[PDB]
Amino acid sequence: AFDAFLKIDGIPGESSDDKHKDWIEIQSFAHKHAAYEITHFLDKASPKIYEACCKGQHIKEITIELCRAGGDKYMEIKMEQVLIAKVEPHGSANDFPSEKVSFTYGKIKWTYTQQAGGGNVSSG
Amino acid sequence: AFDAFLKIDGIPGESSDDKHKDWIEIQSFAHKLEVNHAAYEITHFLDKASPKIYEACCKGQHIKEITIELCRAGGDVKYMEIKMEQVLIAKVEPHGSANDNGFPSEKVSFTYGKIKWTYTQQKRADGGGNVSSGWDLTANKAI
Amino acid sequence: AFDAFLKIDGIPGESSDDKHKDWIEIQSFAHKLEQAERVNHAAYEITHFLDKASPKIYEACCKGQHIKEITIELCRAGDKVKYMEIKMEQVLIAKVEPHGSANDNFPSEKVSFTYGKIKWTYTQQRADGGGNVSSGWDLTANKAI
Amino acid sequence: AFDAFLKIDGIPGESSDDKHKDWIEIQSFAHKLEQPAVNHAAYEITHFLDKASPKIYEACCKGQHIKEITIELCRAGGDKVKYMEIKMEQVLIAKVEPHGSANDNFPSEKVSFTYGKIKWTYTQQKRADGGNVSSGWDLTANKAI
Amino acid sequence: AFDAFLKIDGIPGESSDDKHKDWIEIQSFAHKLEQPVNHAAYEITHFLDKASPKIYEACCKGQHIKEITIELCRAGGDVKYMEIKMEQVLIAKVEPHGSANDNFPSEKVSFTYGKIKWTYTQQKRADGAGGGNVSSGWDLTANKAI
Amino acid sequence: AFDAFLKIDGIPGESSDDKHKDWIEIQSFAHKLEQRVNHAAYEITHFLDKASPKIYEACCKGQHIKEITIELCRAGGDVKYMEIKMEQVLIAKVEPHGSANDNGFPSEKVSFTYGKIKWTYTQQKRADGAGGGNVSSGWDLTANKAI
Repeated sequence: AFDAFLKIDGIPGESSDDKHKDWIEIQSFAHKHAAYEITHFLDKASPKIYEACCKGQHIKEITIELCRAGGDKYMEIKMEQVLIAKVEPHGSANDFPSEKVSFTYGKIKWTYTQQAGGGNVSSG
Repeated sequence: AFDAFLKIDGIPGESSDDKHKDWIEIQSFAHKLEVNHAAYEITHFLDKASPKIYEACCKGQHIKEITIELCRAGGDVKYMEIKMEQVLIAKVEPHGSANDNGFPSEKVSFTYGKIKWTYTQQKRADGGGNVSSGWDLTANKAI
Repeated sequence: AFDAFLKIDGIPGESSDDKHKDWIEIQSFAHKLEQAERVNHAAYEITHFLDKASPKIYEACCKGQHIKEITIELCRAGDKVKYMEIKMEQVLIAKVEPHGSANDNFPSEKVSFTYGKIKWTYTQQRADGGGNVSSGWDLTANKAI
Repeated sequence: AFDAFLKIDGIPGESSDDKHKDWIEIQSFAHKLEQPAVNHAAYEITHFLDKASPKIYEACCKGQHIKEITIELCRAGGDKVKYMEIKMEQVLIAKVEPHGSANDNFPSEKVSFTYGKIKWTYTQQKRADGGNVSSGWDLTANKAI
Repeated sequence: AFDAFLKIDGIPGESSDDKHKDWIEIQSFAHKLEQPVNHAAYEITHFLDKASPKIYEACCKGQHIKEITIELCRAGGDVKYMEIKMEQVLIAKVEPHGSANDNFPSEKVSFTYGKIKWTYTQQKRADGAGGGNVSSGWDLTANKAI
Repeated sequence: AFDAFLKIDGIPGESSDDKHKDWIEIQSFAHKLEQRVNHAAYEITHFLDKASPKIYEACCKGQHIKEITIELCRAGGDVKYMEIKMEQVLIAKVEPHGSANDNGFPSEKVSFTYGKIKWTYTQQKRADGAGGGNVSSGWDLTANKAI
């Protein structure tokens, strides 16, 4: 299972999942110290994502979670003092069109939940 | 993919779609922002608009506004409208190859001055609304 | 999977097409028109199999032979459904690059064309319309045709 | 693929191998030895985000001097048969870099190690028809081991 | 694909083709010429063969070679369709490449010239062999035609 | 895919081949003689083997090595047809690389800075013996002239 979810504070989403309502569904996540990028389909959050990026709106917090279908969370990435740096909508054949949005920050926190036989291992 | 259509104010197309007669049929679109805004790139199979599109770029014709509409399948189900104003055809790159095994296409880029986005939601098995935003790139302060 | 054709004023080819007499059959084409200083018109790249025209095309580039006129046509496979005619004047072969590989099923060359005048002519064909929508540019005179 | 494992003394890992309990799993490595005009590069590995991940992010951002790190490349052959042993002393975790591409199934990262001493303990097989040829280099004194 | 063969003035090959004894068989060629006349290096790829060691020498030794000719053949007959004759030759760069996955290893060698001549032969049709020998040429030395 | 082998004088290998015992089996070779010729280096890639650890010493050692000879083989016997003897060599750059995904048995890319070289082809006849003799050539870049 992949089951990844992103909550952007300012912008609400369109996911209707069990653990993450009005979140945004993310089909790709990537990192680098520089920026954190994701890919998602064109949906509810996209127009308000552009505003923040162009506004260079100091954005407080963004969080990502990676759960599994079995017992519908194994990883949590938390980043503050965020700023959407760049978003790009593509679309050609097969694809639903998608866009890759990239976030910059001055602080970060990451949290793996190892099975608990390991409890919660975190970093920042 | 989807089912997308484009209206250039100055330059009409030749599609026979119902909701969009003589719009331009578009098979690829791409954009990127930062603000270091870029250009909305659209690709269309060589249509009747091509000759005038070429000249409009060369004439630097200020196109007042263009509208791109992406609709879903099982209907046209419009779900996003990109209305860009103060536009200008910047780079038109017509291409065509035998290995393409498709129609001679052509990518046209557009330097805009104002932009708008409009996500139309669906329902809730019974939902949602028209979430929007825009920039005034000519006064780098939102709408 | 298309049907494309090119004619060079001084250099003929070996097409067997009835309407295209002995023109040059092209297997790929490309162009780019960028941009308040001016507009960035690029070269018309045309790939075609090494043919009877190849030797003369080579010399023309090296000599800097200023050709008068060249034309491109695009037809569909009911055949002869011409849909696009590209005519350029005050032309000059800038670059020509032959290649081969003993793998791809025939060795071909790609010829680039710099011109001084251009003309596009789309023709549309269902109820038994559009005619010939057309355009050009006089880029020696920085004004349109 | 292979069966590779890594031990840093200060920070423990979470692997379950028979031969390597609570180690670090390494999915790629890379190193380079260049003789210009001698010059030593720095050691790369990949491992998943796990229990061991945070204590390096300290040594990266903090710069923690560590005693010894060791890599064991093992063959399959049922019981893992270690065929290469890399031992490095006077270590310092250099730049830490996390990457993840959402089609290699959870985030990953590339850690680079600097050292003052290296070791290579190659172990060969012989079936029924084997050897421990090794070497080392202490770059603190730029000499052999 | 195609069936191409290259004979340079001196170094012979190990090819056993009927039409070209001890020639060089070539699997790929490439050339470019651009009026700013800027010419480029004629390039070929061929396997490592009888010619191979004497090729590496003329490059470092700088040995001036009078003439090289290449012929391009279709399959089903080696009806020829192109003759490249180039005079005043010299090996510029040679690169023997060989891998396991990527085949028989090969070497891509690069040529400069002072004169060049092209000779296309048209397929015998019912109208005739046609252009027979359509040609053109250029003496880079005299920066003029041939 | 060929049958390639390398003889390093100092560092032994682990080939199980009958013609080249405890040699270096080679998976890829590369070279580039340009032109005032701009000579390069001989690159070859192979699996990590019994040669691997003593290769790192020879690189770091600045270790001047006298001779390496490498062979290329056909089938119909394991029949050598190219002998490349590089003289006054030196391991300039060696890069062990592992990746798992496409790295079954990791490999290393070792480059060799030679001072002299000697190519030696051996054409094989399709009759009694190996007609073709031993066409050969060579060069010495220390004194920047031929062999």
